Amino acid sequence: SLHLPKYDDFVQSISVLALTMSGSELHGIMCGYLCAGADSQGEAYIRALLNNKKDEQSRNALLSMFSVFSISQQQMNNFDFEFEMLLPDDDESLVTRAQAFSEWCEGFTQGLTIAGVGMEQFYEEESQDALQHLMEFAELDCESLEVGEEDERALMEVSEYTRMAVLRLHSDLVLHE
Amino acid sequence: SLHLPKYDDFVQSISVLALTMSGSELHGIMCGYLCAGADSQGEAYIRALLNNKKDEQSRNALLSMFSVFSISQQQMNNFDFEFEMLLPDDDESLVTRAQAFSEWCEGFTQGLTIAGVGMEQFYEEESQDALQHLMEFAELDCESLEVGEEDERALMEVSEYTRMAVLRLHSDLVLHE
Ligand code: NA
Ligand code: NA
Repeated sequence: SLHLPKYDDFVQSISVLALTMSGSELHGIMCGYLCAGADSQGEAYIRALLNNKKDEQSRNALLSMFSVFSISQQQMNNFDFEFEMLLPDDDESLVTRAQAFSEWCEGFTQGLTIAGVGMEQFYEEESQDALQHLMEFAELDCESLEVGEEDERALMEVSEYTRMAVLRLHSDLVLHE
Repeated sequence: SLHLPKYDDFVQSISVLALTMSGSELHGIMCGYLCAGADSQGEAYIRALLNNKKDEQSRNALLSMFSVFSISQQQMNNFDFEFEMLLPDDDESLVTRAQAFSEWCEGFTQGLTIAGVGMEQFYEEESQDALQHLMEFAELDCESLEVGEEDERALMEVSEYTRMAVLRLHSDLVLHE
């Protein structure tokens, strides 16, 4: 097996960068590049987040983002390894987890786009349907969600749907053209 | 990078088993099992090919078959590795190489069938069309093939179509269960 780091470890490891987005959004962005097979472009994007800074903290942040990118690259490209979305732990609040899920999708869709992939690049119709749903998940209002069984289940379902959809989109893009 | 052994070396390595089929057909079978996710079942098949012999030469034949099965498993499951079909080298006759391609396809479609995969197990229409083409390639007249560039590029094109198709078939099966 091969697993992403704990969510809060990752978040702490990039805190010094004072980024404008969540760990989850950032991971969604990485996975957008990787889904499109724009691996080298993803790496360049991560480098760019340092804005040329060269101190040891910034450097350690870079190494951590690269470790995550490489784990994701392997999970997305090897059927022997389960693909994971970097999201807060299950004991966080429903509202925290739902916002992070939405930001994950926003990052992923933006990543795809910046990597030159939209609706027309997909061979399968299942993929286009899925991209559209991810675009809706990205626009999701986390405050409507209500604590209890129903919405926990709802979040769990859309989260698992998104996880698989990313893998199917990736196969579509990679095995055509 | 990770590559299959040379056709000749593999064929020599299994000659002691006196198999009824060619190296290419056997590799097709292996890939049928792998495409279906029936890895353990394929392994038991390969082991049963020794018909319980335990002598050194038979055991080395088995090691060779397992090495090929494992290389294939990795190529089919890791997008970072190129998938290969085990086919005779270019030097050999056009008829001979067309024959081996056909036997590869026959082996492949038999492997799928044995592992419980036919038309209805595939989610995408494209996969179904591809399987149908592969069944036709298995029943292909190799004598008609005229030594020349037209039929040489004809063979190359269905060979490459088959190579890519196998990967798309696999992704269809794994990503819908
Ligand atoms: Na995987
Ligand atoms: Na591969």
